[PDB]
Amino acid sequence: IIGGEFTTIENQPWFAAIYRRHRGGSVTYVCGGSLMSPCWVISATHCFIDYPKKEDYIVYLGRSRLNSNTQGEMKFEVENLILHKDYSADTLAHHNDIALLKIRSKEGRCAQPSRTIQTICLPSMYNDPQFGTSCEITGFGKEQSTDYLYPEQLKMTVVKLISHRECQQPHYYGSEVTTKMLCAADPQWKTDSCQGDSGGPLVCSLQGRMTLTGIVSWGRGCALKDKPGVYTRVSHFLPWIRSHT
Ligand SMILES: N=C(N)c1ccc2cc(C(=O)Nc3ccc(CN)cc3)cc(Nc3ncccn3)c2c1
Repeated sequence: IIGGEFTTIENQPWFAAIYRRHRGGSVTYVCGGSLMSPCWVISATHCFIDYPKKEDYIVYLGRSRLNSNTQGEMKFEVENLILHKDYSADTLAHHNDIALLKIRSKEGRCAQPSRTIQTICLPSMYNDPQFGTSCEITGFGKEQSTDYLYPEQLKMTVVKLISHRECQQPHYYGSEVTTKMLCAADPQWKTDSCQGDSGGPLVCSLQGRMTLTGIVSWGRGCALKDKPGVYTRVSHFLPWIRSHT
């Protein structure tokens, strides 16, 4: 996350940290997720499509630093990885970038809600915030496009939703962004999501409720001029979501 502020998991309790074990025993950070229901995390199909075996993934809840056990965290394996069957990727844009992970403990249990571990509510059909709304994103992703390491402590920032009409303009994304996707950014291009933040939450306060409005999906550069973050518009996938859970 370019700019913003470090923060800790008690300020984002639905954020899930998804790692992958490799042959030989090392483990590295993959993408973020959001806790939807006690047994289900939602993220982006692009983070898992090239390594689709459910056994390799580790999920943490209640975790604030990349490389330490925070008090109160819980660790999960994946009972079920569901990718969208119509996912695709173009040169920039990705389609139907949405995945579900049914989580379980070694003992067989789903998440146990607590002060650091909580779900985030889905949106309702046809009702997303108006353009210009301020929303937050959180993740362990890059602090500068040229870094090659992710920060050791969790970060957050705030960005504003951008309309389809503006985001379809020639110097922004043209026809490559569709009505299934939401655009969001900083009017001054100083802060943004970036590589390593994919799959994480875009949380919007709407009618007094916090809502999982988008899923971090893609973007040209990070906090580059007239290049917004682009996010999966969760409200279109409520039919798909309910049927696979
Ligand atoms: N600017 C953004 N809001 C934003 C959001 C998501 C991004 C995802 C990615 C990204 O690469 N995701 C990703 C997509 C598909 C696969 C599997 N082949 C593997 C990985 C890259 C971004 N841009 C970036 N630019 C310079 C340095 C680092 N990253 C992203 C930018």
